[PDB]
Amino acid sequence: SALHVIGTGEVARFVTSATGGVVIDSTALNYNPSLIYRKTNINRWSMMVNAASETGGNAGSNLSILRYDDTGATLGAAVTIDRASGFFGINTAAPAYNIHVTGTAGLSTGSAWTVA
Amino acid sequence: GRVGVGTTAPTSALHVIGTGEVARFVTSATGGVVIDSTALNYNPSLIYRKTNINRWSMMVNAASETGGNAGSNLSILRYDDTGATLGAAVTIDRASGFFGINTAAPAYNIHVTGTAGLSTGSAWTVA
Amino acid sequence: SALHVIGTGEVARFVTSATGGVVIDSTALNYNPSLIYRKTNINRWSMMVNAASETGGNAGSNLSILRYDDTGATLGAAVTIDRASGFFGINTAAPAYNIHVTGTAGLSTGSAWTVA
Repeated sequence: SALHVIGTGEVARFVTSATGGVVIDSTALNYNPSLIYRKTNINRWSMMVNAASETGGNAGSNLSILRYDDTGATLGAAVTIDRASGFFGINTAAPAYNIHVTGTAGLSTGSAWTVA
Repeated sequence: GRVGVGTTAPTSALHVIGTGEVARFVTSATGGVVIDSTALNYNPSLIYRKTNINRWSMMVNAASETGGNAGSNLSILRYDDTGATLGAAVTIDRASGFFGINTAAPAYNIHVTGTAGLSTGSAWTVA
Repeated sequence: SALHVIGTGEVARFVTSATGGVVIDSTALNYNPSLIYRKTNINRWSMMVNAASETGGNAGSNLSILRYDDTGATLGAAVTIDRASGFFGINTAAPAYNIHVTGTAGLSTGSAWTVA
């Protein structure tokens, strides 16, 4: 690639004296900046800002964590956080509550939330 | 100075431009990339931008390290259309591991400020 | 450290002209690619693909957010996302529900999930 670093353990270190470290940017709103984790150069997970249309009011460009199968093919977004609302979706592409889960929910201490 | 890779006009200490796989860091043991800071009050950050405007960041904050693993908590921040912070969508407390959603100071293993939706029912299953 | 960058501000910017960005890769299935956050070069947090073995059917290599103590020693996995199922664990390295929490749960608005 443009930059290819090889090492053992600590491959690269980016040191900030303020707020910074690694910026991942794209040249257009339709291109998704991504941090991609691979093993033996096969996709396993990524965290990226997706291409959901930026329609105003801070909508679009939501944060997604994608999982990939053993061959590197997408299995979908396990987490989607919407930028306009902050709503946190688990197995839910369109979260509609501050936490929104599609499927089952397990809690080791009881069946209810504590009113905080 | 500044080092550009693919740009003759770099704007940070290192500035790399590519198409698709811009940079690949390969480790021959468990490991990878480190984001570090020169002092405890400086915040190592992973920042995502589009067209060089902030959108999201995952960073270690400057909550003070007062002992017993206090301070330096993780936060996932969202940013508005102009690139200004909208706040921490997620805050994870380092000392306790408590996971806050829209909650700056989580006090439960999961702590949500706002609403909660579950497709299958209104109760958690006791695990 | 093969590459060591220090800056005021952003430190390092990686710009993609298509969907893509930064790849953290390993040379073997048992070498875990990691993004490690340090202060003064002491571990504080990481996001990494974990050591669960890839035994087939997308098992193993789950995504973890780890928290470290003030000396840099591992304190725990705050979050683990299962690759084969997408299940989201909080304080649970082997989640068995779409959201699985070990410990307590607090909700500011009430005791129940809304049925979505």
